[PDB]
Amino acid sequence: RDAVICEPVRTPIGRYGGMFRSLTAVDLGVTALKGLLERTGIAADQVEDVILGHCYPNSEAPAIGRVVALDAGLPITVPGMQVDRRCGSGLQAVIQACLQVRSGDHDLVVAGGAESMSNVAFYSTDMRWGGARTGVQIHDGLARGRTTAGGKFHPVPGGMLETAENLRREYHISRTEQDELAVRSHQRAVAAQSEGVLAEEIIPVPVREETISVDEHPRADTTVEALAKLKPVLLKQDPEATVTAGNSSGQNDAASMCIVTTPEKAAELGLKPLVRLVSWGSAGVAPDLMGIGPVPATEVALAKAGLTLADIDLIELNEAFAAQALAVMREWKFGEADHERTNVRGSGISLGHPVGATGGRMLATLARELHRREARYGLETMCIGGGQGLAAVFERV
Amino acid sequence: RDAVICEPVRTPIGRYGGMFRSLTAVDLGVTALKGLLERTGIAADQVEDVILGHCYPNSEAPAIGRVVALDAGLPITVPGMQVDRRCGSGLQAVIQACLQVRSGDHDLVVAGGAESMSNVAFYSTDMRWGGARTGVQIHDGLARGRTTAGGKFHPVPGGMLETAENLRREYHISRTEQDELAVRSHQRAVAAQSEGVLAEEIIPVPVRTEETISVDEHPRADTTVEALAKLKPVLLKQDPEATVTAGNSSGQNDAASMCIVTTPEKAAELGLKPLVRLVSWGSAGVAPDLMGIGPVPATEVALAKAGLTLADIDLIELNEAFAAQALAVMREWKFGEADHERTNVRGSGISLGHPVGATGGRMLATLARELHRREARYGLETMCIGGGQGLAAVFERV
Amino acid sequence: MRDAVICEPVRTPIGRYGGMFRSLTAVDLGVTALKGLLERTGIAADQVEDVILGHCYPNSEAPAIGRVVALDAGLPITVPGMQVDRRCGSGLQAVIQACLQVRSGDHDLVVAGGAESMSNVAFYSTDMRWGGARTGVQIHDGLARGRTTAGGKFHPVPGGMLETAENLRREYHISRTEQDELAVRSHQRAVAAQSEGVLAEEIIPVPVREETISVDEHPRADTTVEALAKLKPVLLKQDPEATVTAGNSSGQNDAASMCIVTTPEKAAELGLKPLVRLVSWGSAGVAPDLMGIGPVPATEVALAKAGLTLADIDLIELNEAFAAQALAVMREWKFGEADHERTNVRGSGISLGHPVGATGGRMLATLARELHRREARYGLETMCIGGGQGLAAVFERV
Amino acid sequence: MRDAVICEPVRTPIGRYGGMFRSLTAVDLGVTALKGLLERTGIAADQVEDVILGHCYPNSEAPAIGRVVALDAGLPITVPGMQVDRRCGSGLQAVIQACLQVRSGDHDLVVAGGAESMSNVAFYSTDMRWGGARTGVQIHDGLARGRTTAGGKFHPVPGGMLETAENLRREYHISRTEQDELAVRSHQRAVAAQSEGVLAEEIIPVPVRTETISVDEHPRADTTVEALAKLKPVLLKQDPEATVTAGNSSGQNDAASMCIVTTPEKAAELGLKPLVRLVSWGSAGVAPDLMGIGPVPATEVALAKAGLTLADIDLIELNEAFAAQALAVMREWKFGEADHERTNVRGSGISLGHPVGATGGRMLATLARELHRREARYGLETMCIGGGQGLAAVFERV
Ligand SMILES: CC(C)(COP(=O)(O)OP(=O)(O)OC[C@H]1O[C@@H](n2cnc3c(N)ncnc32)[C@H](O)[C@@H]1OP(=O)(O)O)[C@@H](O)C(=O)NCCC(=O)NCCS
Ligand SMILES: CC(C)(COP(=O)(O)OP(=O)(O)OC[C@H]1O[C@@H](n2cnc3c(N)ncnc32)[C@H](O)[C@@H]1OP(=O)(O)O)[C@@H](O)C(=O)NCCC(=O)NCCS
Repeated sequence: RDAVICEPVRTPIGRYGGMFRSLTAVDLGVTALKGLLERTGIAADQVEDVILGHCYPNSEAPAIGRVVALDAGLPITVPGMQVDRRCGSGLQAVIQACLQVRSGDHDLVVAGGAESMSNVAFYSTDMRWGGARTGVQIHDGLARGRTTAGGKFHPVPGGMLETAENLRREYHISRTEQDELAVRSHQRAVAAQSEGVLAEEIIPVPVREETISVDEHPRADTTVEALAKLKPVLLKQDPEATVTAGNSSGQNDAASMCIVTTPEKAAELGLKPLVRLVSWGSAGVAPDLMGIGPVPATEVALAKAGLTLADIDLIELNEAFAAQALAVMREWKFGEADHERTNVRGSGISLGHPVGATGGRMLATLARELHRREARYGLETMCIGGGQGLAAVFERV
Repeated sequence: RDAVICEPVRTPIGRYGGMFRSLTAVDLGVTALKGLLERTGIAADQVEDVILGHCYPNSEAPAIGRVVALDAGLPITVPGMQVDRRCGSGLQAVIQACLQVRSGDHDLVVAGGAESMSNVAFYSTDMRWGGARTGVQIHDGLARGRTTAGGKFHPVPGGMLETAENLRREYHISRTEQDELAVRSHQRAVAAQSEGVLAEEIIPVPVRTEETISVDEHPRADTTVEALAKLKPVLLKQDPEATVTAGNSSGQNDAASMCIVTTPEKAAELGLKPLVRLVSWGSAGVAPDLMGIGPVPATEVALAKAGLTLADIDLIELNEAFAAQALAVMREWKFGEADHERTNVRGSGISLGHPVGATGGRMLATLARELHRREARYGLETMCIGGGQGLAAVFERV
Repeated sequence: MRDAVICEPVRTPIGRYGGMFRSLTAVDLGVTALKGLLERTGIAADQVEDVILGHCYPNSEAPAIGRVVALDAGLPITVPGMQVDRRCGSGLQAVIQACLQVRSGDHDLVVAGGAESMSNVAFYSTDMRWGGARTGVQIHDGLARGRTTAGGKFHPVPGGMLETAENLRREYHISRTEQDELAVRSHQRAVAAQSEGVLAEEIIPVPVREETISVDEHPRADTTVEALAKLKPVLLKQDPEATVTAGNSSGQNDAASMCIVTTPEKAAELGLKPLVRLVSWGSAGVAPDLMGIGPVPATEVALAKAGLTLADIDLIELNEAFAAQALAVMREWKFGEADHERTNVRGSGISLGHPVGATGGRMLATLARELHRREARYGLETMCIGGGQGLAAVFERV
Repeated sequence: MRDAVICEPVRTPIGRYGGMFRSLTAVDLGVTALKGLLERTGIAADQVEDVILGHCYPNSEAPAIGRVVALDAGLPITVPGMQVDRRCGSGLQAVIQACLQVRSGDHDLVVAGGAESMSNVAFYSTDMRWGGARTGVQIHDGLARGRTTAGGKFHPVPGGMLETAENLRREYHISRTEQDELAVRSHQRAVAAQSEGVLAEEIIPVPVRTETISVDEHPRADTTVEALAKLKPVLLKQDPEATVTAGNSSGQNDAASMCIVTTPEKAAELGLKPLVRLVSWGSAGVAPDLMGIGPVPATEVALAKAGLTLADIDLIELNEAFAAQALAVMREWKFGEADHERTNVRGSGISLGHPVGATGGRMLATLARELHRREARYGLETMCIGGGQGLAAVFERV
């Protein structure tokens, strides 16, 4: 049977240390989930699982989907869990939810994600048995995880930015090419804001009191010349570095939720199914070239769906970094026109990259922009730390 | 198409701060995975995904399945990921493996779990912005996580054990019977050791001294009801009628479980020996203060979908999180004495240990291998889940 | 048996907690005050026989910090130095120590001083060397933690210093209005002293990267009784009648203090101009939860030693650890509204701040300088001390 | 003015770092030693007027530690106390301070001592107060970190005090054997003193949980040049010609020392037996990288003040932080093999350990008591000081 996506929503995306620095991952997740049940008006015991992507879990919220479920007031009968495939986690939680709906096990599930990167822990694996001999280390959960993701034989000291410079260097991507993508990314998001199509995805959030409904990172005044004045983060290590804060996705706080269900049950509950899952694909690449993950994964998803990238009307590619994104679009042999059907309400550079919540944000816009365009096929894909890719093909209902 | 389970193996299980204490969660999973491929002889490019249950992740190993894959020397073409549903995470990882294999998306994946409770980090949410005004609290991941799993509206200061006491209380469960179970638990494990059946199950783990360890660290031959009665209930100081001790509780432990999830065709094509196939599974939400009873609704869901009853099930694995917890489920299953002879035949949580993430894969290793050994048909694996859940799968022999 | 006289007592400005000197260390600040003291006086660095520094939150960044400040300020390697701790009374303790060492003949000229960077005081743990497996791990704020442990296992004070302030508030029936009035008056005197130009006489301007700072950051031109009334007591939750706030407490701050201690003969030999001499000093112990009354017996000891009474005393620096604390002390002294006219005349801990190690030398700089402008005779410096102590000293104008 | 005599100088046994007193804090040790001293002297607790303790790794578990040891030992709340640090000379410094303020007529009886738990020195961070997102967060071992900071930023020494020992080995052309011979001799005197029952008057035995300990952990009767010859010089990777090993180095250790400082009259009135009086003392600064030669200029200062020469000293205590270091001092002292028999007759830093803050009162224990046992006249106590200082006292038999 088919699994359709209904009402994919998200909180606004906050900056790192910004408007949402007060709220936990659970706080953001609860808000998106209650917001979701509010719009759909569906009984809480219609929900058979809350599966969330969450890339920096800690014991503040074990098996977070169940915690977000209980903290949103859902009955104790609603199960929940946590998944982590880095950047892809949110799509992973949607694909899993589709698998257990299409298989007949479940009729309705919540698939989503929650990340508060402002509150990702520092931690130590040296404090339990003694730091006498070894010394004690305390790691920044964000930084550390970005050098360790490829395992001990595959380290990347400079993390995700080092990988983005790897691609820049491999693919001869100019610094101007990267700042150009960055500015245009901001335009789309600012345009989408003013057009009012973002109120359709966004579950506003109350903070200690004010209620925020706009995203924190997109800037109206962003320009190419302005971006030119920024320092490439790894410029010391690399005279030919290009990747800066301006052409990189930021760190951010958000949550994302959607209903995954069947057409019959959606009809029964008065829901409006936007898209259905067609195919998906997962790929592994070299950790130091992670950014090219979207190419082998997209291949597999398209192949499964018997389509070509030519058959795809709309694309969500996350853009962890301009350089990375440009490397994927180069493989895809893209023209200027293709740019007009890719990330048309923004991307990670302009909207931010609240990692576990990013998969569900691309889904919100992809699903929604498809119905308003009355287009047919949609592709969602993302590079993944440690060297993976993930792509799903969605079809409008 | 079916999803079948091949060569499910595990490490030995070390105690907390014990023999595998210098070994990380990745170390243990790499050993287990490397052992799986060595026995099965499959080319490493045949693996399409490594899905691991892993309950105290940190940035020493993000999306851990991927890291285990790489550190085992698997092609960088092999994806992997990490799942958390507390105790039920090793089976969760299996079920997910079955779903994406039965769906036709994949022909072969690895499902397992990995836990080093010995090396679970200490963490703080106060260092990023500074403790100038608030101070800096550092939490024990193990200790903190027993409080939080039910959220802010369903508080449990004493965690899973406090809920194990609640079951003793609501179910009228005596310490004697609790300790009688633990005793039974050790000599089924200790039996199963001398009978040499753990041999098929276990990937011997080499440690620098260099020795190879191949026997589980917690089982004890000299366990008796009398010796256990001497044990102080952990929550005695708050509770007069308290019964739950270290002796009828599962410990904190270090291990990894690995398993091949594929189709009957692919396994024939690779010379594999499928043991069980997935018949059904179920998940259930219960009260966070009474988590222990989670297997009961979950099992009925799994049984319902299968078209079976608990009579149809010949072999049972229940993780014995606590004796009281386990007895309460068996009391709900209206269990008798002969029912015990089909339940937990190589030991369980109290004797073998409970390395949370790897537990669903130990139970699977036993269920599948013992079903085959006895030429029994149906097996049931089920487990209570911190926070108040239950998961259960029904497996059928091939 | 010679006299001990004090020459050119100076200090840095006093920065706010997390304020204008946050990127500077206890040593940086001490190096500035010392270089300024040598630069004004012109004393040859190899005339300095010891650099004795009161310093309340030492760590291994700067061991025996008087030595480190001496070295980092460019003094020869022949100049010895050390660190002393008696909490708030450390800066005075270091002067009293210098006086003893000079009156005896062992030395002729030393530097006595203090240095605190509360902005940069460490967080620490005594659980991580051998592990928190069995105990758990704490990370302690050296500020907050030191304030509850100061009185030992038999006299713990969970609410720290603020708690002791409240205790003095209750015992002496001290109103919020009163404490807020003292504080307002404290800022007034500081802000005026500043406007009148007298504070620049004490101050060594500090280079901070790039500018030069020469003005105390903590005082406020705009303090009112009405503004103060708005503030919520730190301990209001614990105690409905709590009165101690941010506004009527001393601040946590960054500064350093230094002065020459030498003999009359020696000052004369180098053509230095002594400001005051040590008449007497006393120290005393009180209940740790009543430390704040420490100055009362310490003063009585110092007076009796000196054959004086508080009526012989033209000027008083009594550190305002807390308005509730300063008011209690004066109550034991039975103070007039007129008596405030001779007490803390350019401000104190509440308005200028309380860089704990350095505060003793701040009070001395004021006291000694202001004894000359009024052409008074006797001055008293005294301080309550966490853990329940007091220190007092009588200085006489030369 | 009046004289100052040292009564009943005692210590705890000295424990190895991570050794027998690992479980005890510096306060635990300071209390043990202070109670010992109080019970042995029968003095009334309210007769102590100040507890001045050398303490070289203070943290907020025990602020102004003299007062915490005072209160936790059961002294009245009326007894003041403090902490001093001049690194390795810290415990002598406390004696000298106590002396100054008895001779001044200020106090009639104070306690001077030192206390170190190097087993439990804290881990600390300057990176947790204002946040670590842009810098990261580091946490330092207080011991390891102190190895490089004592000399400030203009006189770096990467390998700390050990490197310093190598520098004195290099410049004085001191052989590995000569070094190791001293170590052996250090150990024989230690063990010999145990057998002769002479230590039983220095030592206050220390109860530890699950028994009473009375004997130092580090001496070993079996020490030989041969055994020592096998050890690898700590810094051989950098220096092909290194000599300094764990065997001819002084160690990291745990102990407290206490003694009484009073007048001759007060002693008599209280039944005390005055052992010695402090003739004079001297301090000095030397180049940080030539740290261990500190005792050479400080001894000459102290001897000069006393009107004595090094010939006039019957007993020398020299803390031997390293063999190479001690020997360089002895060389400058023009020692002959006969001079070795009046120097450190019960062991030294190498055989008993170097519990930094308590070393001073250990040397003082042995020096006072061996001057009475030998019917001699003048003792010299001197030690080098990390950071590049020297400190010495000359005492006289009463
Ligand atoms: C983007 C990132 C590099 C930023 O790091 P950062 O140093 O915190 O950067 P900031 O946002 O503080 O920006 C630095 C400055 O650039 C400024 N800036 C941004 N756009 C600008 C423009 N057009 N002109 C001028 N300045 C600009 C910011 O305002 C900021 O200004 P300030 O320093 O004056 O306040 C980092 O957040 C990041 O990308 N990491 C997460 C993503 C990642 O590593 N990988 C995950 C994907 S796999
Ligand atoms: C009292 C104490 C807890 C203050 O906490 P803090 O929040 O870090 O200090 P702050 O400077 O931020 O003051 C807090 C608030 O009170 C306000 N405030 C302080 N003094 C004020 C005054 N005279 N008038 C009006 N408002 C004032 C501040 O503006 C601030 O408000 P804000 O948050 O809106 O900016 C801390 O300074 C303390 O412990 N002091 C005692 C130090 C001590 O024990 N010394 C040893 C003596 S034994």
